[PDB]
Amino acid sequence: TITVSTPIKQIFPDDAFAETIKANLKKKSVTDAVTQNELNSIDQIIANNSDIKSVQGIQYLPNVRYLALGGNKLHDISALKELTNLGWLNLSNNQLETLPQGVFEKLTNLTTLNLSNNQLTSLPQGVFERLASLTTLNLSNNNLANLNDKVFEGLTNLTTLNLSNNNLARLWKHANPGGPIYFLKGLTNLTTLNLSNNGFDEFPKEVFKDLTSLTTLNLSNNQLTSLPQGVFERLTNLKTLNLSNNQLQSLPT
Repeated sequence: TITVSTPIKQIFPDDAFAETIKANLKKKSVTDAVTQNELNSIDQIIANNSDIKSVQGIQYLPNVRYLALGGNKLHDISALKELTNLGWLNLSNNQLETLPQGVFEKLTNLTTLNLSNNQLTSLPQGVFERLASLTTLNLSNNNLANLNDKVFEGLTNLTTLNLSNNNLARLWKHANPGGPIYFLKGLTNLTTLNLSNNGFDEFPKEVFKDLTSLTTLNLSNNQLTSLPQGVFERLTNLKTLNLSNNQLQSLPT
């Protein structure tokens, strides 16, 4: 919140981002003063591939609902902590190495979250615990190699989950310290799941035990040598199953 007319360049230190705000407010200069009212009028920002290094100042746009910041150079996103009306957030192709604890604790109206093509390697504890209106989550093309058991707990309305091109193979090996990690518990409404390109070479039967609404499963480009029995019996709504580029041989006898 601002209480007097203030220059845009002042609130929004980053040049690229300042110009963005300028354009959306239809101001001639980035030094033009603006009122909290004018900032309240902004309900979306679409700024892909805009070279934005920081979204500092975005704290003052309380009514943003649709935010597209893909293809920028964002390393920090803590300034979104309080945009509680956010419904769509695309942070793909940035340079996020990590997320703040509780950065999404408040974004309870969020329905789409795209974190793809970053360099995330792990996720904080309770990173998506509040997001109960979330339906789409894209974490593909990161370096995810570790997930906590309760990571996707409370995404009860999640319908699409994309985890391609990561490094989760280890999470599904009996020889894994603490056994396999059942990170898909309770995704009763999930319908599309993409686990391609993770070096999977085995997977227990219990992993997909809750995915009853599942219709599309991509396991292509992994290192699977065989599949277990009982999986298809559970996934009664499964229509598309991609197993290409694996090593499925007929069991040796």
